[PDB]
Amino acid sequence: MGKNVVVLGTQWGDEGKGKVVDLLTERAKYVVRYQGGHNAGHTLVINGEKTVLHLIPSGILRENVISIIGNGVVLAPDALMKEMTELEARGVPVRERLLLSEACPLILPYHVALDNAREKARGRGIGPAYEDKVARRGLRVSDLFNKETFAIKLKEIVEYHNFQLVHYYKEAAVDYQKVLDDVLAIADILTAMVVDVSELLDNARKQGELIMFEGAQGTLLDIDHGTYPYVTSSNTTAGGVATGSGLGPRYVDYVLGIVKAYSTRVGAGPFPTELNDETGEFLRKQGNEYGATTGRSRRTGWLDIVAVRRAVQINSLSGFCMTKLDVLDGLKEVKLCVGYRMPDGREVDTTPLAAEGWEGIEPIYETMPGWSETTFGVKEHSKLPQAALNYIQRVEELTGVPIDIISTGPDRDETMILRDPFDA
Amino acid sequence: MGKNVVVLGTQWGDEGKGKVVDLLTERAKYVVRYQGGHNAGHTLVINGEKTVLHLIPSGILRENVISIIGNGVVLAPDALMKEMTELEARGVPVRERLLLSEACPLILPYHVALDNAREKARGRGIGPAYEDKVARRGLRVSDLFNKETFAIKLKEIVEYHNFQLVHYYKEAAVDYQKVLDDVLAIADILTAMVVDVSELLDNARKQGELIMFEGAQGTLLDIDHGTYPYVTSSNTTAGGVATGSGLGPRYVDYVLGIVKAYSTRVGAGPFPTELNDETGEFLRKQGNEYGATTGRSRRTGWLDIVAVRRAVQINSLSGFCMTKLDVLDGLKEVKLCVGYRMPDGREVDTTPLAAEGWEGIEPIYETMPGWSETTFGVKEHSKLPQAALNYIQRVEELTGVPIDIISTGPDRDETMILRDPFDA
Repeated sequence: MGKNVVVLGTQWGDEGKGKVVDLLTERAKYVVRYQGGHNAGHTLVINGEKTVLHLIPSGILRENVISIIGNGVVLAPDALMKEMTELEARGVPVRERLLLSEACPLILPYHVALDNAREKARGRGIGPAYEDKVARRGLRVSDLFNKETFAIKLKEIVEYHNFQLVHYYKEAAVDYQKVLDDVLAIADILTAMVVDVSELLDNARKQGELIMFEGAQGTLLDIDHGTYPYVTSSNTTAGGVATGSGLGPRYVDYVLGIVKAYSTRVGAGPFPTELNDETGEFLRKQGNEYGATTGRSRRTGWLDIVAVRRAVQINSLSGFCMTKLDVLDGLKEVKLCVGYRMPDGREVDTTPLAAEGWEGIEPIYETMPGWSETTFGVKEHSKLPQAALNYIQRVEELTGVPIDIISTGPDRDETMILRDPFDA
Repeated sequence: MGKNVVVLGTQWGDEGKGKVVDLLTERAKYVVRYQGGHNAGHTLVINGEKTVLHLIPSGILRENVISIIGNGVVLAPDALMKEMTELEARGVPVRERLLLSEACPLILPYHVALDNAREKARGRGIGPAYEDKVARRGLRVSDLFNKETFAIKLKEIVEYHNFQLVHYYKEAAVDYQKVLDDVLAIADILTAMVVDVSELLDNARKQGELIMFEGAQGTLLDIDHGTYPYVTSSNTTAGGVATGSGLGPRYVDYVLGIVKAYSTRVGAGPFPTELNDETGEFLRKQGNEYGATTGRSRRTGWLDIVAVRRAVQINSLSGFCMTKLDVLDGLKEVKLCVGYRMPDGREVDTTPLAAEGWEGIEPIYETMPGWSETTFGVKEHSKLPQAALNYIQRVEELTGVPIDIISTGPDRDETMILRDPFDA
């Protein structure tokens, strides 16, 4: 009997998780998303054909695998329908393969309105949906099973948020009836996918099946443990799997940290190893880190072992998959940040508390030879350049965590699984 | 090397957890609260002397034990200071023994204002504090380390909530300066208690020390998995331990479910085994279930094995501690609810989805002999009445989970630890 595997990003997002979940599902019976919303941006490339997923889990392209959107995921019905319809217009029989938790909150248009108004005052609507959830004033998939009381609950919530939208934000009121109409048009599609996820997952273990759990975003964006206030609206660590799916918490068997070979952040927040130079532009170009829209070009920098150590700790990582190793190809030297020099001159090897702050940190690096022979194109471990093998080894040494999977390109086949994480 | 132990309520609260955490700490090095606020109501009786704790963890009366308020706990500074000062006026050197996470949100008076206004429209301020947390608009202990920027952040948040309080709720504006003044008077006391909790807990495992985690409230009040919408503002299951403390999620070693020998709920929500008869009043009297204020007299009912099975599943319980067994003393017969008869006549042994609803359930009982010889006064397992031993056995059989600890009164010594949960 093997181990459930939780796959999550160890850094500040964009670690290249989608590819890894898809490659590893081939084995699994269930793939379960357990937190966040429709902003995963998880990219699969199979025989050169690209798929992008934001909401639907990254096992959806695999036969005989059941994908589940667990309760920890906030669900925009319009977004789910769009992804469903587009996968379906391709070969992918989504409705055969996809189940939903009744406990998923609904993201509706007033959440998008609130989110935008808030941002102006300085995957849309995710935060406001989580907020309504905490207040127990929101809606869930479970509310769709009685359309009459759904309408009554919806009217109350729309009225509530319209007060703020109109009087505080000076924005247009959201039209209750339009919101209702659009939900009613698709309600039966969503309710047909509902199952008792807790019971399914319990039974799965007893049946000898293993579960893959898919996280989005990145460990150091975790609402509690990340770089506060530059964090997201939910927990992103492996500790969310139980509460976000109904899995019993003793059954978090193996935690696979996806660690990109270099660092990125999108938007503001502390970033000790940030490179605002030609090396940084090289990483951005070679790693295709420009994003999709204004202001979402990723900041780039060297791999930060101090920060990664924090992710090892809060996730209890079992092993790593290192991604995008090929991006470093050709660099004369590569660097690992192994310590932080604080403004007072102290040298530390642990991330600072928000109490102290990240301001003014100087990274302390180990510099190592790069490789001119490529890792791109490599599918046999013994054919990796020795300097790349050494880089990998050094990260293992510094973290105490093995690199069990190495990725050298975007395709499912540009990968070496040294130890399959499902093993007993 | 033994097992970290998570102690939590398996039902709808008031399971009698405080006593169990205190009895079991005697062994532990750390005791960690990981969710909720200052409404735990955890009651300790040691050599006949009562202590009530709402916020401070239930290990605080034990020497050589370090108590920690982890990040998942929302913290009202006034409440912490009051509990501290009162324990300290007794023998208890709180400040020697108590650490705080910098990531604890602060509950401030505007949260109390919002909470009350909301309730009118139909442990104060807990929900609104969790809501501000999700929005990343709130304050944390970490914000107290710069008093100048604390003031700026506080002004913004007070202004924001005052708009709603004044214009929507028609209540008085909260006085920013008074809120500030009261926080500044005690800030240094709180910041002095801050430690890197994640690092401490990681090191503790490696050091060979074990950790006790204390939950509040009850499993079926869990925001996701409980009886929605009759649930609390946070997760209450064992799956919150990792995110609420920084413990690595693979290190949830043993989960001890506190299960009261009969059922209670406070306030509204589904309750299949509810007894609105003389048996119910007997349980209320003998179990001291009247609460402390208007509207908090507990509804009482028989032990509900269908519901407890749900708690076994979502918590992955390792074992039970059965509490308040003595309350049943003298009943001619006792009952266990082993199934639910739905309004359509189907008989099921799993809790219904919110999608289906709990309306109209008829409990299906096993009826068993009670005991006239008391369990009260019993401290040797072989001296329990056989009918009580049989009741215990039957709950084990129905749930598949052993009853490892039996409690027969409120005192620390009115207990039989059959298997200590810390064992490897």
